[PDB]
Amino acid sequence: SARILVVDDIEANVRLLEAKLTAEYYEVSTAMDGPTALAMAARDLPDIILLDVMMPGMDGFTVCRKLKDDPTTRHIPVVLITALDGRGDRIQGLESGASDFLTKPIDDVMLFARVRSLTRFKLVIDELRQREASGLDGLGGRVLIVDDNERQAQRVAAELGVEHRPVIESDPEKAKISAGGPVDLVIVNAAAKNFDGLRFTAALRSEERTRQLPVLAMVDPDDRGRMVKALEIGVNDILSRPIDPQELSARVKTQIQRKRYTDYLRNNLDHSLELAVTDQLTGLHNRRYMTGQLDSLVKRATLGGDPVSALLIDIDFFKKINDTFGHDIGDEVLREFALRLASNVRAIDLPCRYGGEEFVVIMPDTALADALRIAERIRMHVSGSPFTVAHGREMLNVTISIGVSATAGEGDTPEALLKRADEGVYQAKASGRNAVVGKAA
Amino acid sequence: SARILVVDDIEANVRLLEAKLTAEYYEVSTAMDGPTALAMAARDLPDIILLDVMMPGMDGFTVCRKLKDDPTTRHIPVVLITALDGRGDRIQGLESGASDFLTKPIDDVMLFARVRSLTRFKLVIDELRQREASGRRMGVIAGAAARLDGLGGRVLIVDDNERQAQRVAAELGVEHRPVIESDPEKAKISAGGPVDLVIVNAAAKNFDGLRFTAALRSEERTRQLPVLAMVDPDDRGRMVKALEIGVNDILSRPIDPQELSARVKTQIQRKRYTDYLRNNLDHSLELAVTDQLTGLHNRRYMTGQLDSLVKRATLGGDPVSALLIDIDFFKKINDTFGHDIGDEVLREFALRLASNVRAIDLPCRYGGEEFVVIMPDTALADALRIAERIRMHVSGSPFTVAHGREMLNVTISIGVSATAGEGDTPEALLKRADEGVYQAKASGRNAVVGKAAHHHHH
Ligand SMILES: Nc1nc2c(ncn2[C@@H]2O[C@@H]3COP(=O)(O)O[C@H]4[C@@H](O)[C@H](n5cnc6c(=O)[nH]c(N)nc65)O[C@@H]4COP(=O)(O)O[C@H]3[C@H]2O)c(=O)[nH]1
Ligand SMILES: Nc1nc2c(ncn2[C@@H]2O[C@@H]3COP(=O)(O)O[C@H]4[C@@H](O)[C@H](n5cnc6c(=O)[nH]c(N)nc65)O[C@@H]4COP(=O)(O)O[C@H]3[C@H]2O)c(=O)[nH]1
Ligand SMILES: Nc1nc2c(ncn2[C@@H]2O[C@@H]3COP(=O)(O)O[C@H]4[C@@H](O)[C@H](n5cnc6c(=O)[nH]c(N)nc65)O[C@@H]4COP(=O)(O)O[C@H]3[C@H]2O)c(=O)[nH]1
Ligand SMILES: Nc1nc2c(ncn2[C@@H]2O[C@@H]3COP(=O)(O)O[C@H]4[C@@H](O)[C@H](n5cnc6c(=O)[nH]c(N)nc65)O[C@@H]4COP(=O)(O)O[C@H]3[C@H]2O)c(=O)[nH]1
Ligand SMILES: Nc1nc2c(ncn2[C@@H]2O[C@@H]3COP(=O)(O)O[C@H]4[C@@H](O)[C@H](n5cnc6c(=O)[nH]c(N)nc65)O[C@@H]4COP(=O)(O)O[C@H]3[C@H]2O)c(=O)[nH]1
Ligand code: BEF
Ligand code: BEF
Ligand SMILES: [Mg+2]
Ligand SMILES: [Mg+2]
Ligand SMILES: [Mg+2]
Repeated sequence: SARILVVDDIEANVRLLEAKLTAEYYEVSTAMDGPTALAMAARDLPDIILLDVMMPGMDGFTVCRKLKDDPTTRHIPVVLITALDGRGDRIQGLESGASDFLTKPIDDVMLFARVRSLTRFKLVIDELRQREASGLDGLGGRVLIVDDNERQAQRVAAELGVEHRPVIESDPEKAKISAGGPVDLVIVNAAAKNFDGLRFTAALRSEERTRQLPVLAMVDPDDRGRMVKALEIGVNDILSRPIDPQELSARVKTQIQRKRYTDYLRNNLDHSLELAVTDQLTGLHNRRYMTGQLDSLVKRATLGGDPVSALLIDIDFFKKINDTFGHDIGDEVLREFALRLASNVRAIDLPCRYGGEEFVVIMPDTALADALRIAERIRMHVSGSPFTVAHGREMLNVTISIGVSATAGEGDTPEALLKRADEGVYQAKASGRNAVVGKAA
Repeated sequence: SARILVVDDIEANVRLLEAKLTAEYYEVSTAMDGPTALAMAARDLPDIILLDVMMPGMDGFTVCRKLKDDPTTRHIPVVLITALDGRGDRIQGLESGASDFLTKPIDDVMLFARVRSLTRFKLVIDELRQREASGRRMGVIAGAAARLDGLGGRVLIVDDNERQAQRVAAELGVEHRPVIESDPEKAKISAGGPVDLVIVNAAAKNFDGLRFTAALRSEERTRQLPVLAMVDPDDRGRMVKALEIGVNDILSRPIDPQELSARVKTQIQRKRYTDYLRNNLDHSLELAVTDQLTGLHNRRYMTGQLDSLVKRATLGGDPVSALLIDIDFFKKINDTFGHDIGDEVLREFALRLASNVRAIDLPCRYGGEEFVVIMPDTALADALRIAERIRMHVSGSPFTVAHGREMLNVTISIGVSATAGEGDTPEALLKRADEGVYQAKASGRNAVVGKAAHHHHH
């Protein structure tokens, strides 16, 4: 279910861990030193890396620094597994970019809960990296604090305050609202006294708008069953009470960093979508592009200047087509119709794919009368000679219903102009169909 | 951590189920009949629906049909939970689109394993839906997933027991294209090709069905491939394990053929649904008519439009003007600061151009360092004025570069032209602008030069 790379200088250690992991059905690979481990990671792209710290030559903290400083491996979660228990070493570990730091001998139940947690988050990131494939820092950023322990809430807020923008909130009902705004990370108290920390977190995950929002849980270290539960409901990371400030800073950074990379992918994918100007099926311009143009045209119209007209065209009985002859022939009806349209209207006009079975034509410098004439021309055109696709199907007979509209001086808006044409379409369909109906103020 | 909608006509049943579910931290909502249930689902978009079958009025099978026939709710996995145990009813349930069919009183351990399984798949499909739905709302993506089905479909049967694989392949034969494979080592290879679904024998004798499935999930190339496990029904712990390693659906031995059909249909339709989303988000990113770097229209599109505009002009009708803009010393830039910053100069310039010109105008990337603006219904005087305006904008304030850390001065030279009588052509128009540009660069640079058409004395 995941490819895990195990690194450790004592073979007894590697063999043991390998056994436990392959017993839960992971594909395990191994390495006995730093250089080898870097090479394997670069080459094989494991889902997770489990890493000893003390080793001859290159040690785990360097290996781990190097993993994060290379763009290829940067995304791979690292877990340090080490005989070291000192706090100094723990902090050096997390500061150097590790997702967690586990002291030998490890709790198996915990390790698995944690591996499962990391693979669950890695699903969404990996699919985004694929989508981008077809075509950053952790300081600053706003951190909401949901604790009803005033004093402990204040130290967390004090510590974060130096490099971030912390905000406290004890009322959980309000914390659901604030969570919905521009928040980068939520810190929750799992051991709260006036509400259930985990339940509140579950609520955020369940809700669509906040499901990707990172959550960091403060948990009682002597309560394993509740930590496991937290990882299972969807917590990004766990902090033990009492709260180490340095550890806290390091884990917050890490999460805000990974969060920002995932928004960076989501934002690049939206940006590219925004540049795309055509409709793929039909090769006309898309709705987005038309509305952008319609906005500038209508504005210029209202400030005195060229009136603009709009035609809204809806293909009649377009389902019966798709139902009877299948969607493949439906796509052909739309493709042909698109070409008839484009070629029966001047090049300064702007024909586009508005919706599933709807098309819009924008006619600059055109008042309502000319627009009704243009529409009637187009109508007769589709109803006048059959479609090439209906040739051998004695069942097709493609007609359209058209709604026409024109700007009405200052005060008017694109939304009102398209809504007026929708009233036209509506009226054309109630008359019988295959009809043009205009609609003034 | 998931929103679950529970539907049942006996309140005792709803309360109990609600309790179990809220106790494992799901957000639970409820409904006492069909109509209400349809309404809530349409409105709240639950992650999962748990559904009684026998209810006064509209029953669960109809409710479930309607859920699948509506595009809004189509994607929600439905689990039927029912006092009915008859095989007929089970098959009618799966054929109407349900993900599973559980007979009361339900095994809780199984229910939870199953809910967790569904929420885990729904993460990737949900993210792709979310990107797509954004795309449709923003006005780029169109499409109709209603054209998706689960028939046809290449089914890879990975079984050791030859006799069972043949009975399986026998039954799939009329609606699909099945292919048997007993060597697991080879089945890993075949899995990598054009396969729509893998059927594995969990109770195999010469290899570990589950292990083999884990191997597919582990490997990046096959991780989304649907897998369907044949499992011993009297072994719950191995079913749960199966769902946990990532099996899409479970079939009990001995294999009911109709159940087999129904469930295979569902899994293929699902796989196809996912591919449809991936391919929308990909195909929409392709770039027919615009320039990739700048986002302006490309030369091909411009000339097509410039032909129709100019023709209409020559037959009496609106004059058209053209601006031809050439960035000054654009090599020295590329040479000094590298082509990466050269690309940023063009990208910024493109945005200064597009925003200082009316929407009815048509700005485009003409050549390497050249741009053209087409101005319908515009004579030469107004075009010269527009040109001068644009010039002063680029020269008037410096350009940001090197990650917003360096400032750079950029001038342009512009050539201006306008249609001129019944024998004019686009070719002639652009060549008149070329002369403009050449003259502007000779004068010094950073200048606008217009050129009118001239007939000879005779
Ligand atoms: N009827 C009318 N509408 C007006 C007038 N002034 C502004 N608008 C409208 O408001 C938008 C913004 O004007 P801008 O800020 O000057 O930004 C303008 C301006 O920078 C430039 N531009 C367009 N036409 C002219 C012009 O005739 N003279 C000058 N100097 N600049 C123009 O292009 C930009 C965008 O033009 P648009 O896309 O059309 O979008 C224009 C236009 O729709 C006006 O006097 N009459
Ligand atoms: N943007 C835009 N406006 C349109 C369109 N169709 C008609 N109009 C407007 O409607 C007016 C009258 O069109 P008409 O009644 O067909 O009477 C038209 C038509 O009979 C003829 N005509 C002009 N261009 C063409 C053409 O390309 N093809 C044909 N067959 N006749 C044309 O000249 C007459 C007067 O032309 P105009 O003075 O331009 O005045 C035209 C024009 O302003 C169109 O597709 N796009
Ligand atoms: N997010 C999302 N929403 C969806 C999807 N499919 C349908 N819908 C929504 O449900 C409405 C009806 O879909 P339909 O039953 O397929 O009935 C549709 C369909 O039969 C047809 N249509 C729309 N797009 C296409 C297309 O690309 N090709 C063909 N052949 N037909 C299309 O026109 C009818 C009306 O389409 P719309 O006006 O778009 O109105 C659509 C749309 O808003 C989808 O895949 N994703
Ligand atoms: N009844 C009518 N139909 C109109 C009108 N305007 C546009 N159309 C229709 O839309 C088509 C495209 O016009 P175009 O793209 O500007 O490309 C046009 C245009 O550039 C030119 N053209 C044709 N007739 C005239 C005309 O009367 N005056 C002018 N100035 N140009 C014309 O030839 C091209 C093709 O003309 P068509 O073969 O007629 O094909 C015309 C015509 O079928 C109009 O005012 N009335
Ligand atoms: N297609 C196109 N044509 C352009 C453009 N810029 C100027 N023109 C043409 O040049 C004429 C006078 O432009 P002006 O010297 O800016 O003198 C303009 C200008 O001072 C002002 N104006 C109109 N719209 C705008 C605007 O959007 N922004 C600004 N800043 N001024 C505007 O009103 C005056 C009269 O404007 P018009 O009567 O429209 O007459 C305009 C128009 O036909 C352009 O970007 N695209
Ligand atoms: F050698 Be490891 F750091 F336990
Ligand atoms: F009423 Be349900 F079908 F058990
Ligand atoms: Mg060691
Ligand atoms: Mg539609
Ligand atoms: Mg009942």
